[PDB]
Amino acid sequence: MTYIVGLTGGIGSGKTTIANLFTDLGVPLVDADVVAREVVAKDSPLLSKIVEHFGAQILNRAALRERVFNHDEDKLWLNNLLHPAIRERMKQKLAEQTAPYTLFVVPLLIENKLTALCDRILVVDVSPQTQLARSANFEQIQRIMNSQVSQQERLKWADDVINNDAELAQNLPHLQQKVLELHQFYLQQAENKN
Ligand SMILES: Nc1ncnc2c1ncn2[C@@H]1O[C@H](COP(=O)(O)OP(=O)(O)OP(=O)(O)O)[C@@H](O)[C@H]1O
Ligand SMILES: [Hg+2]
Repeated sequence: MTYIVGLTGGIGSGKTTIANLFTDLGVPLVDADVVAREVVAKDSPLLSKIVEHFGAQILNRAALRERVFNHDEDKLWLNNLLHPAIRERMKQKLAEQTAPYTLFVVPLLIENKLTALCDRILVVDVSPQTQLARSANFEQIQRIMNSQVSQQERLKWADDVINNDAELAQNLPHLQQKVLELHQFYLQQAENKN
């Protein structure tokens, strides 16, 4: 198996930014939001079950998200259908990779208990004030942050941490360096598996 690095981080923390520096090195990426997308694509068996349950009225993703919001009840139904499907499709894509290591980007890696799927956890860390600043509404982001794990909790889960609080203009070169150092370390971790 590819060595698998789960990348996560709270809303607005810079997961995409960091994932991009790894894909710049030619490292493959399995992205949870992309997979979640594939799973309900136009002609897909999941989609057609969603449509039977909700109506053609919905894929209009905004319409479906809208519907979920009603109460935990339809959300439960959808999660019972999609979460296991997304998980399996993730496993598939990861097992298909033949690079020495793969970056597995998952916004809810901890919260949805997908930590068993990766070898090691990379967190992009920033303060809550940074999350709010970068994500800019203030009200809406805060509720998202309330439903995600705390900074401390995310950090206790992390094997590696890259800090993204400083602005890119000044800190990008140090961010790049830290990614090159992790890159070299992950290749070594992949070799050690053999
Ligand atoms: N260190 C940086 N300095 C200034 N802006 C940054 C920095 N890092 C990322 N950003 C910007 O902050 C925003 C959030 O970054 P990014 O998309 O990488 O985070 P994310 O964790 O993937 O976001 P989300 O989960 O909320 O979609 C983007 O607008 C991005 O361009
Ligand atoms: Hg992991």
